[PDB]
Amino acid sequence: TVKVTEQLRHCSEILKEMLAKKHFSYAWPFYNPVDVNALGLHNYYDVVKNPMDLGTIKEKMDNQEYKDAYKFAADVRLMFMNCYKYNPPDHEVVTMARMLQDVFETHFSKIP
Ligand SMILES: CCOc1cc(C(=O)N2CCC(N3CCN(C)CC3)CC2)ccc1Nc1ncc2c(n1)N(C1CCCC1)c1ccccc1C(=O)N2C
Repeated sequence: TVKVTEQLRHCSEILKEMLAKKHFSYAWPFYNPVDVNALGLHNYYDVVKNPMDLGTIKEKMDNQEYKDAYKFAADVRLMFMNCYKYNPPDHEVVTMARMLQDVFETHFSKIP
């Protein structure tokens, strides 16, 4: 179907919005993969088996790798889920993830 392509172009615009700089203050921890070495996190990969970040999603989107909007949404939500599973809920990163996720969920809910 053609409408799948229209949905994916809406998804690409949503990805560009999540990378926009109105959100920089809370989006920056999600720009790049977690660098466990820079952060001192010897236990991250024990909890998080499938790392995800917006930069990886952008390269996947630039390569036509998402065949429907629902695969894209699953990668974005995976990124958040990794953050929420690894970190305690009172952690700043979780508030920041929720602000970015609110942006995502509001925009994704409009796709037909
Ligand atoms: C892209 C910006 O790099 C970061 C820098 C710093 C920082 O100030 N440094 C560390 C580097 C140190 N120098 C410089 C290099 N040299 C090697 C060593 C010395 C100097 C001091 C902190 C977090 C960063 N980036 C991040 N990326 C995902 C996550 C993430 N931080 N948070 C933090 C986000 C903001 C609050 C906490 C997490 C922290 C622990 C566990 C999980 C997560 C998590 O879930 N995510 C998604």
